[PDB]
Amino acid sequence: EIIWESLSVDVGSQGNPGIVEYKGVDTKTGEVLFEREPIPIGTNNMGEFLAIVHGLRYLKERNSRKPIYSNSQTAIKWVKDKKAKSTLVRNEETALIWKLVDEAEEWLNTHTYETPILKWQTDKWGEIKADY
RNA sequence: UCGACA
DNA sequence: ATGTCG
Ligand SMILES: [Mg+2]
Ligand SMILES: [Mg+2]
Repeated sequence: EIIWESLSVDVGSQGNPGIVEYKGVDTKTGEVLFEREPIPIGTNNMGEFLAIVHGLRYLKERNSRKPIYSNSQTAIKWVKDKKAKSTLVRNEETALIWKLVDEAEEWLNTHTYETPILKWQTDKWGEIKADY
């Protein structure tokens, strides 16, 4: 019951909070479709959110109806709400991620999409295909 | 008091 | 260890 015709996203970090990156891959083949340049300070959940929204934009611009898989219960909710409820402090070190998060929410408030955003069931299926 | 997803 | 939700 894995929908193989899908995009899978995941975050990678060093520290949490710490250096965050994310990527999107074809669930079937593992082909890397997008990979964000490391952001110097962010949280896991912020990254997971940015990964989903990147995915939405990526599929929309390509006229693709594929669903997105994420393993992140938090990020799935934040995208549904159009609001990333992060605790991360705001300062000059966290300005970049917070700018990206604000711009992701703005995108969600200005665009439509029909893309199903699905939970990857790790306990049944193993690590998501985009894992680091 | 946890439980869960990372 | 921390970041987050039910
Ligand atoms: Mg993940
Ligand atoms: Mg992972």
